[PDB]
Amino acid sequence: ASAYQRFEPRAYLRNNYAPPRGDLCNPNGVGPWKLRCLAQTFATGEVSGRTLIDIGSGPTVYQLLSACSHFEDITMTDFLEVNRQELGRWLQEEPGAFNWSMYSQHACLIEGKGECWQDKERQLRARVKRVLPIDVHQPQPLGAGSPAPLPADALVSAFCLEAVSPDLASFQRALDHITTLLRPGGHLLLIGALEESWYLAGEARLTVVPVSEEEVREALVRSGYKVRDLRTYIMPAHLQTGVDDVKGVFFAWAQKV
Amino acid sequence: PDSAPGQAAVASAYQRFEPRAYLRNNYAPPRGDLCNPNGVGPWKLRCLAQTFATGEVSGRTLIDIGSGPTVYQLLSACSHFEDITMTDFLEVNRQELGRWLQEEPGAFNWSMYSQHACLIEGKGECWQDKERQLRARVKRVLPIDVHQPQPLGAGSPAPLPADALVSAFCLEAVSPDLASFQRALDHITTLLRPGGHLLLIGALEESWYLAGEARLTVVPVSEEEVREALVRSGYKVRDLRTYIMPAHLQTGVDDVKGVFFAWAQKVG
Ligand SMILES: Nc1ncnc2c1ncn2[C@@H]1O[C@H](CSCC[C@H](N)C(=O)O)[C@@H](O)[C@H]1O
Ligand SMILES: Nc1ncnc2c1ncn2[C@@H]1O[C@H](CSCC[C@H](N)C(=O)O)[C@@H](O)[C@H]1O
Ligand SMILES: Cn1c(N)nc2ccccc21
Ligand SMILES: Cn1c(N)nc2ccccc21
Repeated sequence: ASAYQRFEPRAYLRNNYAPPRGDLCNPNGVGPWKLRCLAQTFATGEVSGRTLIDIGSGPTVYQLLSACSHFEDITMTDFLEVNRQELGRWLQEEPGAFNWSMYSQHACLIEGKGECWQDKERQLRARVKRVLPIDVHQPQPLGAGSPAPLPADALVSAFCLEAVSPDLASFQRALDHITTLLRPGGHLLLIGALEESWYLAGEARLTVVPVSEEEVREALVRSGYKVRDLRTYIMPAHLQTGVDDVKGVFFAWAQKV
Repeated sequence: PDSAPGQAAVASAYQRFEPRAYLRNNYAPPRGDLCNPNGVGPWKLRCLAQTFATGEVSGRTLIDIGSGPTVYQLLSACSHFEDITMTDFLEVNRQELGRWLQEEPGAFNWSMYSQHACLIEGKGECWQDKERQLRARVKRVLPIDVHQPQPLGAGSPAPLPADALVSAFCLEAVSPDLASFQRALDHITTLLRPGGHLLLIGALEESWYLAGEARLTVVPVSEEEVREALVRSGYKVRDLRTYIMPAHLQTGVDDVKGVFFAWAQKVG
């Protein structure tokens, strides 16, 4: 964890959400694939309710772009103060906020409701009620007296669990911890890196547990979920850039039984 | 009657036309707000998109008539024509297009329109690709006077005859009266091949608009007058739609009551 104290949000954003990984023009790219997974899942109309919590949001909002129109109360979270501040800058439209508009545009494009990207962002900013500290290693990841409405009707989390866990076991426990935040019959949308061991965020060099699709499937099962959907994106050569060693990205739609 | 005087007044008035003021008056918010699906921006784009989506309007060459400083009218068209000719009476408008073509920062920003076109075309295209294709496909930007029997002049560079014509807010805005309008329509029709298509957008019952210092006269026309002119010019009218300007889009930049869209096909 101490490694995360060197984590630079801007370097992370630049490494993963600016070209080439952040060019959304190519439909075969990872950015479009992720947004498409999220969009399609919400378009089924089976993931719904009043409140949602995003786990380990970091400095990113793309993971909620499709979500925000299904949940009137959204709580975003991260372990790091610097990440929560970077979120603030975007949520409050403060100077030097990250430009997510390519992702907003592409989400509007994929969803196919003819919505302008500005309305999309407006709705996201309006529904994100609070940004809270979190530690998925604690049995109560949000603390004891959290301002967050619990239990949530739905969880989202992207690139967090594998990226903060030393090994499979710690990964499984983290999953158990966040699962307690979710109402029975509720939904989890989980995005993660496949077979990754490290990545860079400026001066920070972080350790990642290398996990497979079957390992992810089994963990979800062991945590008491029914796996509704589990998809893999194999990382093409051109998006393997020296900022990490990720091999693929997985998307899992799980329902707490 | 005699047309020269009226046409001379038009030419004179346009010497004060200010492209930036025009762009801001008509293509920046609220008229340029593409978020409201009931707004005039989305309606125009939809009309053009849907028309091209029939697949009935294709060919190799397209001529946009009186482009002015705008490109929105070509956003859906550019997927269907490899060779596009843009045109305008005013050099300053052609320069404005020059800026956009060169992708200069000082150029007007059409990205809201590009994105929206991509949104309704429903092909998952990013707006940067839409724009890159339009820039690639614009082969020339030429002077034009619709009041001349040969609007492009004698021996123009443009591929003639064209397979398709586009024209937005030009004819009525440069014609002193309906007779002049009809002649202008007759003139541009000589540029279209038999069997080719005209997509025409225009103001209904407009008599004036502002472009900075310039205040310009417009012949007020109705939908029925437009239909009859198209028939009179040798077209079969395939589609003619009317958009009624809502009060909140009537901003004192003009006295437009509505916008027409016409899809017409030249007989032959
Ligand atoms: N012990 C812990 N508990 C919960 N989140 C943690 C954590 N240690 C680090 N994090 C956060 O986990 C994130 C991994 S990076 C991914 C962030 C974002 N959700 C994405 O999709 O890009 C970082 O924001 C990091 O600060
Ligand atoms: N005699 C003439 N022949 C052809 N175009 C003319 C003309 N006199 C003025 N114009 C052009 O007619 C245009 C009307 S404004 C409309 C411009 C653009 N097509 C749009 O949709 O906004 C101006 O650009 C003006 O310069
Ligand atoms: C590992 N990883 C993170 N943390 N963000 C990403 C975006 C695209 C591809 C891989 C990514
Ligand atoms: C008359 N007119 C022009 N010339 N451009 C317009 C855009 C929207 C609505 C009306 C318009």
